[PDB]
Amino acid sequence: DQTEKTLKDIESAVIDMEVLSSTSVTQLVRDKQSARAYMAILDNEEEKARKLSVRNADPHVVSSTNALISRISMARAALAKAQAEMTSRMRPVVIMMCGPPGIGKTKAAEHLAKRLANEIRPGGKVGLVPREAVDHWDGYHGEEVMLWDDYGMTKIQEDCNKLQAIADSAPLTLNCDRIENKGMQFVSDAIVITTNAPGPAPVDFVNLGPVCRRVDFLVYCTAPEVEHTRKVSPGDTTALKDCFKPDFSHLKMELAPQGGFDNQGNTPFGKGVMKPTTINRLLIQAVALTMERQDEFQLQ
Amino acid sequence: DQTEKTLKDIESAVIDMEVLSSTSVTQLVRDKQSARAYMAILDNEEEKARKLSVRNADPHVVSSTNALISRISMARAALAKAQAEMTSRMRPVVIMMCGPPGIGKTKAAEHLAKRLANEIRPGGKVGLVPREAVDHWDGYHGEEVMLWDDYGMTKIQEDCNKLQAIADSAPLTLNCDRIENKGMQFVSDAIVITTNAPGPAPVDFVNLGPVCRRVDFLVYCTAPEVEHTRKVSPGDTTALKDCFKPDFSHLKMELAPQGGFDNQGNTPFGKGVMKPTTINRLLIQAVALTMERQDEFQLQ
Amino acid sequence: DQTEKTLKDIESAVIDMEVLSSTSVTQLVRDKQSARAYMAILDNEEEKARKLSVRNADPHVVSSTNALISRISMARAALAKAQAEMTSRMRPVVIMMCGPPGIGKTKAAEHLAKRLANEIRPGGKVGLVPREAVDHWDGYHGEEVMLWDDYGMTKIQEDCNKLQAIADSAPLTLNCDRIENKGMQFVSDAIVITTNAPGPAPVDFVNLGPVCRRVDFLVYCTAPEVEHTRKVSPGDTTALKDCFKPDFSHLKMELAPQGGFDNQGNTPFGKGVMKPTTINRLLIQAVALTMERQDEFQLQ
Amino acid sequence: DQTEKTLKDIESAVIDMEVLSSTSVTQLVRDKQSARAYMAILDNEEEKARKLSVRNADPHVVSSTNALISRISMARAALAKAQAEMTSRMRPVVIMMCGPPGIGKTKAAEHLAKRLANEIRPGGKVGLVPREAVDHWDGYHGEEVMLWDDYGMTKIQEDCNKLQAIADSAPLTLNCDRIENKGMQFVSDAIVITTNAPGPAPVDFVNLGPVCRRVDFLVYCTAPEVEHTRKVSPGDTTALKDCFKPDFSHLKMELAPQGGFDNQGNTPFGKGVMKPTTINRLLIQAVALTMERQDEFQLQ
Amino acid sequence: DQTEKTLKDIESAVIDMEVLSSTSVTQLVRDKQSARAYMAILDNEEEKARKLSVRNADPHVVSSTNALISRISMARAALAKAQAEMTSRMRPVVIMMCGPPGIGKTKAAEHLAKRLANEIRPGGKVGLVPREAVDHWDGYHGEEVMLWDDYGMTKIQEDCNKLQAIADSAPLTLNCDRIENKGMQFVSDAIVITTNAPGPAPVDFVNLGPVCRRVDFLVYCTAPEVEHTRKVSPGDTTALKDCFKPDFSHLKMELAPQGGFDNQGNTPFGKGVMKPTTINRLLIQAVALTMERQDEFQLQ
Amino acid sequence: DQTEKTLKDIESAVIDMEVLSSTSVTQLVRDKQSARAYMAILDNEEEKARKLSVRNADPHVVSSTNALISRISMARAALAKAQAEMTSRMRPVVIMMCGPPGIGKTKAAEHLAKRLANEIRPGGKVGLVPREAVDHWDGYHGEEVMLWDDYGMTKIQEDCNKLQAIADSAPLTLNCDRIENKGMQFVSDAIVITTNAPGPAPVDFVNLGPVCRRVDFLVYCTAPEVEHTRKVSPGDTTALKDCFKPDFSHLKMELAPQGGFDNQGNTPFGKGVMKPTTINRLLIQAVALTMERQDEFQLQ
Ligand SMILES: Nc1ncnc2c1ncn2[C@@H]1O[C@H](COP(=O)(O)OP(=O)(O)OP(O)(O)=S)[C@@H](O)[C@H]1O
Ligand SMILES: Nc1ncnc2c1ncn2[C@@H]1O[C@H](COP(=O)(O)OP(=O)(O)OP(O)(O)=S)[C@@H](O)[C@H]1O
Ligand SMILES: Nc1ncnc2c1ncn2[C@@H]1O[C@H](COP(=O)(O)OP(=O)(O)OP(O)(O)=S)[C@@H](O)[C@H]1O
Ligand SMILES: Nc1ncnc2c1ncn2[C@@H]1O[C@H](COP(=O)(O)OP(=O)(O)OP(O)(O)=S)[C@@H](O)[C@H]1O
Ligand SMILES: Nc1ncnc2c1ncn2[C@@H]1O[C@H](COP(=O)(O)OP(=O)(O)OP(O)(O)=S)[C@@H](O)[C@H]1O
Ligand SMILES: Nc1ncnc2c1ncn2[C@@H]1O[C@H](COP(=O)(O)OP(=O)(O)OP(O)(O)=S)[C@@H](O)[C@H]1O
Ligand SMILES: [Mg+2]
Ligand SMILES: [Mg+2]
Ligand SMILES: [Mg+2]
Ligand SMILES: [Mg+2]
Ligand SMILES: [Mg+2]
Ligand SMILES: [Mg+2]
Repeated sequence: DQTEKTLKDIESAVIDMEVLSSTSVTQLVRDKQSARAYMAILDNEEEKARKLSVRNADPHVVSSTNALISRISMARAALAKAQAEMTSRMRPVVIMMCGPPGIGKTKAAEHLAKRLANEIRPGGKVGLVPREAVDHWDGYHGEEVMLWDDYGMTKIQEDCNKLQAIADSAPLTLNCDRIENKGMQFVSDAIVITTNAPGPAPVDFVNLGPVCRRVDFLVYCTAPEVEHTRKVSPGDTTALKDCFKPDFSHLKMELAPQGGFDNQGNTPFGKGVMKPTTINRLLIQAVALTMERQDEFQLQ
Repeated sequence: DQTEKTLKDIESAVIDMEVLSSTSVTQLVRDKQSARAYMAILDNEEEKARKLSVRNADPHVVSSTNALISRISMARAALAKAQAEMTSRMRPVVIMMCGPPGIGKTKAAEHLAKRLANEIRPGGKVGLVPREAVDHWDGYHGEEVMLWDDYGMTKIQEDCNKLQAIADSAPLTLNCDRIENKGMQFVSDAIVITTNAPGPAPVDFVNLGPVCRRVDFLVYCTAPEVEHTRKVSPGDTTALKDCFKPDFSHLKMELAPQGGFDNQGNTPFGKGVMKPTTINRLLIQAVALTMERQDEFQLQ
Repeated sequence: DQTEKTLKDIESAVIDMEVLSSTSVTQLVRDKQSARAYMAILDNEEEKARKLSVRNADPHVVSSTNALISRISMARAALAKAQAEMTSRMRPVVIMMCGPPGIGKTKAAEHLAKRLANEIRPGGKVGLVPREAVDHWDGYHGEEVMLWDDYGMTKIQEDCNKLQAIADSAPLTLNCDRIENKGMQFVSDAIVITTNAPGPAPVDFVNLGPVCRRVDFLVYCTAPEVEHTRKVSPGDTTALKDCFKPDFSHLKMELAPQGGFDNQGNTPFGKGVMKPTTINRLLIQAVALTMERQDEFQLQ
Repeated sequence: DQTEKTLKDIESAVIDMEVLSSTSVTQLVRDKQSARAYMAILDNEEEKARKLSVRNADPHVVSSTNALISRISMARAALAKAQAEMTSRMRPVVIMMCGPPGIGKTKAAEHLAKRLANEIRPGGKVGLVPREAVDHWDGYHGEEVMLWDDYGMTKIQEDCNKLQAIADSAPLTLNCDRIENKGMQFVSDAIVITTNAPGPAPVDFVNLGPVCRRVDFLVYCTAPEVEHTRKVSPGDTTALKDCFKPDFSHLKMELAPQGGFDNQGNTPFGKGVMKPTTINRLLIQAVALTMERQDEFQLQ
Repeated sequence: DQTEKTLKDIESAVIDMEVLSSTSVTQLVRDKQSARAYMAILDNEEEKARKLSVRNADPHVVSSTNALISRISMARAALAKAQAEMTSRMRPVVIMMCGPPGIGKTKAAEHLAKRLANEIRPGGKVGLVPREAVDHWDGYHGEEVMLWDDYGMTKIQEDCNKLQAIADSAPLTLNCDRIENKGMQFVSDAIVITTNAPGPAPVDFVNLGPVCRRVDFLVYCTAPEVEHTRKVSPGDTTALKDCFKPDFSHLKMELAPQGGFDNQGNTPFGKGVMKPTTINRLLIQAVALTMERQDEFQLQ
Repeated sequence: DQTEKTLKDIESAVIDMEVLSSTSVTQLVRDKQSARAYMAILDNEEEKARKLSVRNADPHVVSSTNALISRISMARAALAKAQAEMTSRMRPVVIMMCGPPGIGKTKAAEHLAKRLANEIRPGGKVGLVPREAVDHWDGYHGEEVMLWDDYGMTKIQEDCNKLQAIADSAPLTLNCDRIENKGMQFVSDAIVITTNAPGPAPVDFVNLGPVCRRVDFLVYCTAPEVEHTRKVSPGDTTALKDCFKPDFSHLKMELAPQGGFDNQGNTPFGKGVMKPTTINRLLIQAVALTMERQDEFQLQ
């Protein structure tokens, strides 16, 4: 087997990456894309050494693989420790879609999320925001984008509290149950949310302003053809199946002023104007805002 | 020796599974039948290796078997990881039977669940939905079909919340008390439910629309001969014992318009009509809908 | 010597048992008596193996016994898995005794439960139902008969919920507080209940019909001599102790039509008549019904 | 060395005792004295074996000693299981002292409890019932006698329910919070209650008769001398000291009819007569009743 | 053989630290800056030893490094023991910023915390206070400044209890979950807090006075231009963002009397007056107070 | 071999200690000072053994050190068993201080605690009692004096329960998390408590008298000059500092009647008179009382 040459190559890779990491850890952690790439490369080298050890029974290969796993673990631990000491995080981009039941919010949100995660980085991931009745985050791995379906189904005050905690630039600790997950932090870039409620928070809620100002895009949706069909021919499934289109052109979307809390233009401070929009335009605006915030956080 | 022959066979099988996983993973997880076959093959190879190891004590044999077990576990973990990060799931098929007490709903539900599980896949398995007194999902193993009896017995609103959560195409994390089951999800293909309440949810409930649209087949059951005999010959066990047939002829079934909530054909949006049905026709329709949805999920 | 032949016999027993299990696991689990007998034989084998291992001291016997107990545990685990995969259980036989205070319902119920447990299976056990202030089932082990000493004392509607849950053929999950007890279900064959209330449920309760149909035998008890003795000469302990009898002749028993809720013969659907009865006749009838149900559940 | 010979001796005793447990499980679990002595000897043997193990240095003797320890552990577990499988328990002897404040019934109750505990078994323990504030029983240790001070106090419905639960011959399970405390029985033999209430339960309580029948000795206590001293010489400490006596002769006690609930001799069924008594007659009668019940249960 | 020479130098440094520690543990404990520098040097040396051990593979270097780290751990444990027995600590300096939402409290607080952490020590760190949903302090590493964002968002009274416990000179033990972190204490020097509430505690609170006196600098903030722009042009993101400045000139700050609880000058024991302040005046005053307290504690 | 001679001398000293303890178990277990001195001597022997092991590690020397540490462990286990088997242990002296907020109670309490610990024994330690947020005692080391601050801040009921449990003369077992700590006894001579609430318990507490009787010294504090200044100059911090003297002469201390619950002299048994006191006078009286209590416990 060509074990010696691959071992030498991975040795060179790990040593050069070790020195590179040791150089400027502070700027590296403030550079999100570079750090993510470095972690991915470390994982690739680790799994490659693991499989190389697995397929060979030579004790020398096993010892070398153990040494390389030791080195890679040390580097990953040092970088993770530097990242935990940070005192700020980027402010995530939050999109919240409100509309009647059965019109297509969930599948549109899935499309938006995948497009965004691809745009931020090739190989980006989508994660799940645990909902009420689950109080820990042990399924979380720090993905680029997060999905939150049925926000406000029941217990909307707790939904507001979670949203205020995570939609911010101040660091945050997350409750976990497993021993090795204690002391985890929320470091995702974007959040997409679907709800049936009339807004982010109730109009009599104490923290109305704090939660409303944290939503970057607040979209209100309808679908006239779906609703008309369901109204005139109840129980007919083929017609309704015909009312939906593969480019989401059945959804009619309006956008509210940044910081609003209903579909009439009211914000906690003044009155603005609603404006029509589509799903491509929303994707373009969201991508632009994400890149802008990323650049300004790098320059911070 | 036959032992080394079986060892070579299982080595070839694990090599085939490894190369299949390495080639493509997203297309494999998007193909539910192929992924399940993959899992079955890996489980059978693991069990055969374990029993063969137990039947002997040769150091070389145990070493080879432990290495093979490690490789099998690695492949299984990789597939599990790929499935955990899916952004969508197939929408389950949900049947809810309402009717007066004592007439035979639970038996019909078990018949339907067995046949459905076998038709979806040879060796289907049916599982249990925890009821309102149990708040954790330990004891769920990703079953093809799930059975849920006494829906709305005391706490119909928590049952409504649970049903809305699980019946969807949005991935979901379940609450479990063991550490090793932490952050697991719901991946079932159908749910069969029996009820004594007038419908899926109260007419004054807030999430009436969201809950009703998620019910695929709403069946209303009666049994006139049984009710007559237990009315005119109370306390007589034998006359009542004689009113049940081994093919469910005693049950008389009506089907409501998809999205309704009562006997008279009312829906949240319109006013449709009822339709007489039988248990076998209902089964054929459920199989047809399950196949349609599975093909669409594989394509999308 | 004795150890060699004993371990050879144990090996033969375990191998033939493994063959039988592999052959007809499903038949066994559907055949209650055979499954119970095989489980008891496995318990005997494990106990004998551990005793023999402890008695002697040398590597050969200890290693052989360890392997044997491991294989026995694997067989028991596979059988338990198959038993947990079932879609149905046998409907338990339920007896409820209602009468005025201080006449001897508890002693009679213990007599009945002991006789029933002995008849269902030589060496059967009797367990306890967590009454009302304990919400967990961590003492439950899967006994033949269950004893419910007070029912409806302080919260009768919660008692009705629990009785509806456990008196069924649908598989059930039990709430437990220990880690190793998570995902436990109810498999007992008979339930004897003593009460101080008018009937199984309040007359205006909402689930009267569901809970009253599930009581096989509803007995109303009295003791005219005891009541006369304590009404004419209050405070006399000697006369009271004189009143009772070792053969339970002091109790007079009436039987209501099945599905009734009071002692006037009323049922939720009709109106029957009351019958006289005794403890021995009750025991004979209950054994007959239990064997009938066991045979019919097995023959499927 | 000598460690051989001694081992033989001690181990023989172990197995010897095992024999008298194997053939007499019913008797040992029936009578508390024999089982208590058996446990005492078993733990003495375990301590002796630990001492020998720490003293000894031969691998063979420590192997034998740990084998003996395992044998002791399994025997103790068997005894515990047989005890936990009981379908009945001995009925407690319950004394209730009804009297106004500032007469000295708490010290009298402690004296009675101590003498009873010594009589029932030498060097017995005395425990405290949870004080209507903790709903769990974590401190409980199965004491011979239980003392309940200030029964009632505006929370007498819950106290009535608790007394009905514990004063019985049916097995009971207690609510706890610790993992190892789950599923705990009740095993005490006598209860002494002191209260200011006018009886065991309110005259309108639903469970009046059931609660009244379980009280063995209901004694109404009065101290005319102390109340006279308070009337004549308020704030006089020397007179306060003078009124009390070391022999409790200052307490005037009326014994109520068996099963009564009032100081006028009223009973839920008839009318009786109050009698005069004292501390020593009460203690003698309690001891006699306890011995009667204990032997009756032992032979059954 | 430079590795041996550097290892000998490290050993000499370890011996120097060992002899230094024995000088006076009590005074070194009293001197916080010296203790922090000593621990920093110790951990840096140990990390260097471990890294150079990882670089090499010969037994000699690893053995020498194990001995050196054993000495290092001995010293670290001795100093930890000395530091754990103290009966007093120093009072942290507490800054609390109160103002309307969205004006820049969190970013100003981050600025202040960074500057103050560097001012206290060259290279000091900032850490995160656990919030109401997280229950354990496993992310705490004894950092020199602490951040607390969103104080009193949901449960203000629990926040008051926590702040009263941590702002004090009495030693405090912190709840945690990992075993090795059982029994660690709070040792930070400064705390920076932001809130939307109108003061440290609600006026009707039982512990108003105890909590108010523990806050050293209470600042009330307002940004009139930001409020004007967001009121006149609701939804104009660029116009609003043009109002924020890199020198925090947009935010106007008034300092309240030591011990006050609102912005009208009121104190629990009287009424004072408000004064104007800025970022740099706050920073200089906080540094002066911190240095004063550190010196006074040193002398004590 | 000087190492062998030193090890033999240490072993002979250990054996002498064992024989002295065995022949004088009662005195060692009773006299607190004797037990502390014995523990310190054993700790010194352990330190010498560890130093000897560092000096040499020959296999014979290793075995000798193993035997020495085994002897020391035997001594520790014997002492622990004797103390656990002890019927009772000396009860501590409680000094509770109450007063307005921010007058200097914590610093005075620390001063008094240090002085007491030094008086009772040279090099006497001081410990911190866990507060409400912590429920485990893993940081307890059997200190001479315990210090408790902010008693009754949030959990006055649970604080009262802990005060009743802790001052009792019966043996008490402490909760702990780590496996070794499990089985931890409480042994300490004095408890100094600083409070903001009036009196040890509220006037309506059912166990008011029982918890008051556990308090030996009850001090009420007032600092009239500090209060007047902070009333007249709310914001002047230097003026506030001017009022505190390094001899604690700014405090005014009153002492309440034995058993009292408030500062007006009222007692459960009547009423009394307050007295002036000072910190040194209180210290001398407390030392006298603790010495008398220890003497009477030892003499028996
Ligand atoms: N783009 C689409 N292509 C095909 N079918 C669609 C599409 N969008 C919606 N549907 C159909 O409409 C159903 C509604 O799906 P969802 O997107 O979950 O609706 P919804 O708006 O989330 O409803 P709520 O508010 O959660 S009750 C789907 O299950 C499909 O049957
Ligand atoms: N197909 C059948 N064959 C034989 N007996 C039957 C059949 N269906 C019902 N029964 C009998 O009728 C009883 C009715 O029980 P279930 O089937 O559980 O009725 P149900 O509709 O679930 O009533 P509820 O709503 O749960 S009270 C059964 O327990 C059997 O004794
Ligand atoms: N078979 C019997 N032999 C001897 N004494 C008996 C017998 N049956 C009842 N007794 C006596 O009568 C009492 C009645 O006790 P229980 O059996 O508990 O009566 P009960 O019907 O359960 O009353 P409730 O409803 O539980 S308050 C017993 O405690 C005995 O003293
Ligand atoms: N025989 C006695 N010997 C010595 N002191 C006694 C005696 N009887 C009463 N006393 C005193 O009387 C006091 C009254 O206290 P308790 O005995 O608790 O009164 P009590 O009857 O319990 O009041 P209640 O009903 O619980 S409020 C005791 O604390 C003793 O000091
Ligand atoms: N100094 C600044 N430099 C640049 N942008 C700023 C600055 N201050 C505020 N902003 C912007 O305004 C937003 C206000 O954020 P925060 O500082 O978190 O406000 P806030 O005072 O904490 O509001 P609350 O109380 O948390 S609702 C920031 O997220 C930035 O987008
Ligand atoms: N002897 C002293 N010398 C110097 N400053 C003192 C002295 N006593 C008190 N002070 C100051 O006054 C403050 C009062 O704090 P504490 O000693 O904690 O008072 P306190 O009695 O504990 O108040 P509470 O009840 O905890 S709110 C201290 O933090 C010091 O700043
Ligand atoms: Mg949706
Ligand atoms: Mg049913
Ligand atoms: Mg009873
Ligand atoms: Mg009393
Ligand atoms: Mg903020
Ligand atoms: Mg204080």
